[PDB]
Order: sequence, then C-alpha cells, then structure tokens
Amino acid sequence: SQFFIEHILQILPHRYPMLLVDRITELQANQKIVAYKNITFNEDVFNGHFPNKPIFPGVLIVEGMAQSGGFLAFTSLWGFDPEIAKTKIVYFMTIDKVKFRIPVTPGDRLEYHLEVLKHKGMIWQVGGTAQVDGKVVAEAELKAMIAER
Amino acid sequence: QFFIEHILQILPHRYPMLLVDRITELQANQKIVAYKNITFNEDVFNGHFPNKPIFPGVLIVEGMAQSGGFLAFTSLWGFDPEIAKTKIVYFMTIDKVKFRIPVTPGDRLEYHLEVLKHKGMIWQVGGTAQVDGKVVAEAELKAMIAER
Amino acid sequence: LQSQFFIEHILQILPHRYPMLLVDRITELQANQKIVAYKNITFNEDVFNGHFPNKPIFPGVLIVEGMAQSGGFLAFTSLWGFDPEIAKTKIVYFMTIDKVKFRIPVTPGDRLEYHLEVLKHKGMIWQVGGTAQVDGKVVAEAELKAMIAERE
Amino acid sequence: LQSQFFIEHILQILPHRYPMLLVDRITELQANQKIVAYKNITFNEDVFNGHFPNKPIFPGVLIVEGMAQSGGFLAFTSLWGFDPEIAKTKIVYFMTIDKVKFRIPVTPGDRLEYHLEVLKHKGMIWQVGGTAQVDGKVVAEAELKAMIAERE
Amino acid sequence: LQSQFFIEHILQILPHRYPMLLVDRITELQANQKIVAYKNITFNEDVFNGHFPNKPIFPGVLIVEGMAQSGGFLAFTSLWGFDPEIAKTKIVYFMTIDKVKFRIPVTPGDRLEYHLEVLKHKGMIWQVGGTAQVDGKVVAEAELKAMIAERE
Amino acid sequence: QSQFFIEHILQILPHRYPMLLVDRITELQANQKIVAYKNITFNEDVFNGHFPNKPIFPGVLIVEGMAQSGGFLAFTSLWGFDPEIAKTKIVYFMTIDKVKFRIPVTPGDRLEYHLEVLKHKGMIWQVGGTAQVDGKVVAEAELKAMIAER
Ligand SMILES: COc1cc(O)c2c(c1)O[C@H](c1ccc(O)cc1)CC2=O
Ligand SMILES: COc1cc(O)c2c(c1)O[C@H](c1ccc(O)cc1)CC2=O
Ligand SMILES: [Cl-]
Ligand SMILES: [Cl-]
Ligand SMILES: [Cl-]
Ligand SMILES: [Cl-]
Ligand SMILES: [Cl-]
Ligand SMILES: [Cl-]
Repeated sequence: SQFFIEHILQILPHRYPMLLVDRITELQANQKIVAYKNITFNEDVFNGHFPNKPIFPGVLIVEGMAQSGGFLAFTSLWGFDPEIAKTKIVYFMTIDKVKFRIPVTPGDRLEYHLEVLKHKGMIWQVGGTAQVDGKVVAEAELKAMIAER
Repeated sequence: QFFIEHILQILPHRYPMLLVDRITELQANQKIVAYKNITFNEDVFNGHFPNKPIFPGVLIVEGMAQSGGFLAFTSLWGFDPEIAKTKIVYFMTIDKVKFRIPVTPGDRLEYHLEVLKHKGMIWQVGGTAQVDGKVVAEAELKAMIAER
Repeated sequence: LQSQFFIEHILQILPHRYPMLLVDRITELQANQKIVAYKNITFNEDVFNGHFPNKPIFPGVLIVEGMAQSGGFLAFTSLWGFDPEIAKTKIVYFMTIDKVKFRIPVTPGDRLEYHLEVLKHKGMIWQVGGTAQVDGKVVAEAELKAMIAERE
Repeated sequence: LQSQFFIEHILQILPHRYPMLLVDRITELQANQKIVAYKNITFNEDVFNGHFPNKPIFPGVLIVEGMAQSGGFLAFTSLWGFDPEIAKTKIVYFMTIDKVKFRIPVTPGDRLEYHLEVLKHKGMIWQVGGTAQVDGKVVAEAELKAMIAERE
Repeated sequence: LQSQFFIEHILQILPHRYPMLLVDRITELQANQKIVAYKNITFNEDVFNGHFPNKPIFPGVLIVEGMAQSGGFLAFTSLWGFDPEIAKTKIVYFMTIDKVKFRIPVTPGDRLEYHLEVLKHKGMIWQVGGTAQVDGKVVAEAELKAMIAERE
Repeated sequence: QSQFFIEHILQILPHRYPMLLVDRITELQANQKIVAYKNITFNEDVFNGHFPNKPIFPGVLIVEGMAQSGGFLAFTSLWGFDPEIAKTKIVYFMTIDKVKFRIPVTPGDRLEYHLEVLKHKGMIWQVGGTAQVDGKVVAEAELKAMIAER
C-alpha cells in the first residue's frame, strides 16, 4: 500500500534531479497506483522555468506519471524486490492523449493517479491523471516495455 | 493567502536558500502560519545523507526564521515590494530548539511562529514546525532587518 | 526574417533559462511552415546525474520539451518576426501532446535535431508535429498544440 | 589518534556529502574533550546564489551545522577511533540547539574556524559548545546536542 | 583495442566525473601516437551561468582540460588497453601547459573536437600537443604534460 | 583602493557563479602587481568530479583565477574602481604559457595569486607570476590579454 522514498529508491533507477515521485499512497497489483511529488521553490528546475514565474514543467508531470506507472507495472509482477529491480528496466515507448489544464506551482502536492488500461507480457499500457487538491491538472496515456537491464 | 510570487516580492532569499513556499495565515504583530514542501528533488538530499534523505534540522530553523521574517516585513511596512527590495535579513540569536521527528521527502513542513517581542528592526519569534499535525521541531529566534 | 539563429537570438525570444532551455541553434526557419533546430547532448549536463547513474540517457520528455520550444520559437517569429521586446510579453504554453514515440535512446555526443512542421495555426493557437533526429535517424516523434499566451 | 586531519580523513568519518559537508580540515583534536577545525568560505559556493543576490553572506544556520559536524567528528573518533569501516554506516541527528548568538557576518574569503568543547557526553549523545571564529574574532557562539546513530 | 569509444567507455577509463568530465566521444585512436575526440557544447551546462550572463562562452581553460582528458584517455589505453579494473586505481595530474592560443570563441551548439598527438612519453609521463577544432577551423592550440598516478 | 572584497570584485569582473574564482584582493599597485586569493573548500561543485574521493582543485582553474586577477589588475590600472566603465569592457585572454604545477591544491587551502605586469603595449597586456599556498609556490604561469569593447 504505502511506499516511502527509501522504498522508491530501491525500485526505480532514477536519481536526482530526475526522481520525480516522493511517496506511494496506494497500490493495487495489475490495477492502479496513487503516488505524489511535492512541489517546492527549492528545485533547480525553477531557475529556468521560468525566472520570476515558477511553473512546474508539463513534461515533468508526464515523467512523474510514467515513473508511477513503471512502479505499478514492476511491483505488480515482482512485488517489492530490489534484487530483481536491478536486473530490469521499464522504458516508455509511447505517450498519448496528453492534456494540461492547470499550471503546477511551488506549494502544490502533485498527485499521480494511474490505472492499468491493458497489459500483455512485458508491454503495459497505463493511463490517468495528475491532480492537485482534487482537481485534474493533467492527463496522459503511456505505454511501457519491461526488459532486462 | 500569499503564494510564492508574493513571497519573492518580500523576502530577499533566493534559490537554494528560499525555504518557504506558501503563507496560509497572517496576523500582523501576532502570528504566521506558512509551509515548505519537502521533495526528493532538492540538492541538499545529495549530501544529507546519501541513501538516507533527511531534511536538515538547521534548514527547518531557517524556514522558521524566514516565516518570522515575512511576518516582520509586513507588520512593519505592509505588503510593500518597493521597501522590501532594499532590505536583507540577519540572524541574531537561536535558542530552545528541539528536534522530535525527522523530516523527509513527501512531507509538508508547516511553520507556526508567533511574535515574542519586537523593537524597530529587531524581531524575536518562537513556535514550532509541524508535519501532519505533529510537532517535529521547536525553536525561538531573533532576526534583524537591515538596509542592503 | 532570417533562417539561422544562434543562442544569442534564442535567449531574446524564449523565456526558458537553465536548466530548461533545450534549443542551442536554429538552422532552418520558414514562417508558418517549419523549423529545423538542434540541441547538443553532452555528459556535462546535470540531468545525467540522475538519468541514469553509469548509463546517461537523455530523458524522452526533454526531447519532447525541446521540440515544443522549437515550435514555440517558430510560432512567435511567424507572427511577430524577430521582436525581442514583444517576445518578453508573451509565453507559449503546452495545451496537448499526442502520438509521441521513442525509437532510439539519446546519449552524450549526440546532436539532437528538432524537425517541426506547422499542421494548423489560427491566431495564437498552433499545432505542430515532427521528429527529433540524430545523424539522419528518427529518435522520436511528437505532435503538440501550443498556445501563445500573455506573460501577465 | 592523530591531531591533524585532512578532507580525505573527514570524508571517511562523517556521513555528510556535497552540498552539506561543511568542514574542510581539522587542526587539533583531544579525544572526549575538544576539537578545532575549519571551513574555507568562497564565492564559488552554490548557497551564495540565494543568500543573498549581490550580497554574499554565509548563512548562520550553516555555521551551526559546521560546528555540529566538527563535534560529530570529535564524537565518533572519541568512540571508535579512526575507523572508516564502522563510520560508513553511521549518521548524525541534531537533537537540540541552544544559546546561539551571531556577532559578525561571514563572507567569501573568510576562513571559518570551529572551536568546540565537549560539555557532556553519554554513549551516542554528545553535547558540545563553542565558537566560530574568523581571524581570531568570535563570529558565532553555539551550544548543541547531537546523536550518532547506525543507519537502519 | 578499438578506434571508437562512447561515453560508457570513457566513464570506465577516465576518473573525471560531473562537472569535470569534458569528453563525450572518441572518434579516432592510434596507440602511443594520436587521438581525435570531441565534447558537445550545449547551453544546458551549469558553467554558462557564470561565463557569462547573457553571453555564453565556453571557458578557454576548459578547452585545455578537455584536450588533457583526451590525452589521458590515449595515455591509459596505450599502456593498459581497455582495462576498467586498473583504470579505477589511477588519477591524472597536470604537470605543465605550454604554447596555448585562443583563436575563436566556443559557444552553445558547437562540436568541440580535440586533436592530440604524442610528442613524448615515458612510463606515466605523457606529453601531448595539438588543437581544438569547430567545423574544421582551429579554435585553440595547446601543449601539455600529464602524469597518471596511483590513487594511493 | 588597495584592498577589495567580493562586493567590489563583482562590480568589476563580469564572471559569476561557478566561474568567479577570486574572493578578495589584498594588494594592488597600478601597472605593477596584484596579490589576490580564492578560498578552496570541499563545498564546491567541481569536487564532485575532480575527483571522487580525492578532491583536487583543477590546475586549469588555478590558471583561470590567475587570469582573472591579471584582468582586474589591467582594468583597475586603466580606469581604477569604475563599475560603470567595467560593464563596457572585455579582457580577452589570447595566450597562456610557461605553466608548471608543483603542488596539488585541496579543500582547506588559501590559493593566493601573485601576478605582475610583464609588458603593456596599447591594448595588449602581458602578465605573469605564481599561485601560492602558505608561502610556497604551487603553480606558475604567463598570460597575454587584450582590452576591448564589450
Ligand atoms: C538501464 O538502462 C536504461 C534505463 C532507462 O531508464 C531507460 C533506458 C535504458 O532506455 C529507454 C529507451 C529509450 C528509447 C528507446 O528507443 C529504447 C529504450 C528509456 C529509459 O528510460
Ligand atoms: C573588467 O573588464 C573585464 C575583465 C575581464 O577579465 C573580462 C571581461 C571584461 O570580459 C571578457 C568577455 C569576453 C567575451 C564576451 O563575450 C564577454 C566578456 C571576459 C573577461 O575575462
Ligand atoms: Cl510547461
Ligand atoms: Cl538533522
Ligand atoms: Cl526517457
Ligand atoms: Cl544569516
Ligand atoms: Cl575564456
Ligand atoms: Cl589538475
């Protein structure tokens, strides 16, 4: 159900400044994930996006959704297994139906809601939304392949 | 509420030393409630510590001092970016600080400061930092606002 | 309106700055039609510290972002030409992204070339599609709809 | 136990890393009693981008941090001597901070000297107090309690 | 010993890391004789934040550094071949630099090509000289002497 | 003036983080010599890569700090402490020669730049000297620069 940063670090190979999931609040195998990233001014991204107007990049929202969806796919098949995690990689083949509705800014808790749309073998198609305070800020569908590292 | 854009117009602190994201409550000469989001995507966590992200205790205090500073700026001159842009903030004293619970990525670090005493530019504040309604830290501090 | 633009000119048009300005040079520009630009990929970028240790792969979403910035440069200059003063008052936003395909990984040493074509434009609304290429090969494809909005 | 330690020795004892390793050299050390150490202050530090633009002032809270790290080096080597294999699985938590006064701003070009004395220690819990100094003058006073803990 | 090496190979031979690994790819290598390598130059490098605001220019001294690293890669693979096991036990020290000329500024979007030849070598001491080139034009010249030393 | 602090250096040199490599000027004699320094601390980004577990201040950046000191000397010799004119000038370094590194520089070192004017003819300034740590010569270099409009 709940995974904290330490758990996340053992599953995902992403490190600073490209690990964009802070906590997993909900996880149903083969079904859905709810996770989040806290948004703060204290992030290097905001130096350039943009000067005097801090806006969390929309592509990094999608990236966070992908990272959530990849975590869903991996743990669905192998559970919380750091040893297997090092032998596998989840890369993203496609991204589709992306819509941005509301700008994300420092102070926002950026929540990722992804469900498994379909899966066959190592090909997993996830989809859902990014949410701040109950509102949809973005949506996206993503297709991942799981492979050997 | 004051948002990051408003905070930037008052506090002189910038990246990577601006440690308040939003002001939720402000009562002139009385108290302030504010917060900073804690995320893994912060440079500090590279060194504090490897494989063990713990938000530095001294930076909790700094975030409290900045919250106190916002309260000080605005109690003094109201929301005035023009006056603000000439000033900086010096730490004078820190006392009676206790850390109870570690602060980690995914935490909403909420600052609760009240005015203990003030005179001119010298402001003494005290209160707590909280995560999910729990006190993670206590501190008292005195800061001075000065011309740049 | 020129067809070649260097970083000096890109900085005057785009509001993006480090570490989110992801276009280094523009090699072809045809108003309301197309842009060919590129970003150099080097190990000396902070992004590779995290993506990934011992295995530097340029993030696919940053390829898309770089395509969007190229598209945004094209959109603005198609309407106002090289006008830094007005550029300073405008900002281009992503509305949608569709049909994104990652074909080949991008790595240090690569010259990431953005090829964007104008699919539709009406006023401030611009639909662009195209590819990111390395040494003549398609590494990514994307379509996006952008909005030229007020900065304030 | 030696009395002088260099950055290599510090790295082998303290768990802190960039951008939070704030002790550069140890000049004297008496086990269970005192430590004198220092950190060089240069404009070439990332903190100075934010504290403050056009007026670089080394943050007071980081002076306290460096004093704590000095006490933590003293604490560890007093416990286990110079043992990097024991050290690499330890971390250090701040417990309390009291009676800190900042007297003089610290700026680029300063050699920030930490002088800590052990006020009380019991097991992993070390209470140190002292001063930070620049050119023989007290820029800061501080009392603090830190706990050494096994990473778990 | 092959002729082309990519970033993952360079990582395994050179001890340099971010932000001081300034070679992205090796295109040509003749043991004990010469090397052609390059670094891509992008705006997305932290160094351009300070060199200079509103005018990105790749520092001349860092061009020399990239040439030394190219020389160092040549030096090591000449003596040990592609041996990551032994590469881990070594660093490189600059001993001398001579005859350096800066002819053309290097900017974002440039492919910085390093051409170095061995002038003299004995044991760990390697003397190299050559040019840095962008689009076939000489941007810089330098001679340098380096030593491969045991990490101890 | 004879002594300049970081505030003054920022107003004369266009260099900024992470390429401003002079922290303070302790001596300045117009047309003759400059003594300046940069503090070396582990808390610098360069040390992440140069090298892991063995922090060594890059030799090329010693030379760079010497060049910066030479440029400050040249500029202040021509116009003194003038931030307004500073914004309109560049000091372009054309050549570097006779550089030798004797002792590695590490966190905790006070890197002192000793530079003197070797030749000044029109826009061309030729400067040379040493970098020192605790009175010992750690590096030496000669440099030639040209004054020009920004
Ligand atoms: C351990 O090696 C890795 C790790 C990754 O995160 C990734 C990878 C390889 O490569 C993935 C990829 C990207 C593009 C492509 O055409 C084929 C695969 C993208 C990715 O996220
Ligand atoms: C006080 O005036 C100075 C001093 C310098 O050292 C320098 C300078 C101006 O400006 C030079 C410069 C060179 C090229 C450019 O596009 C912008 C600035 C770099 C330099 O080292
Ligand atoms: Cl965006
Ligand atoms: Cl702490
Ligand atoms: Cl990717
Ligand atoms: Cl302070
Ligand atoms: Cl240069
Ligand atoms: Cl060196």
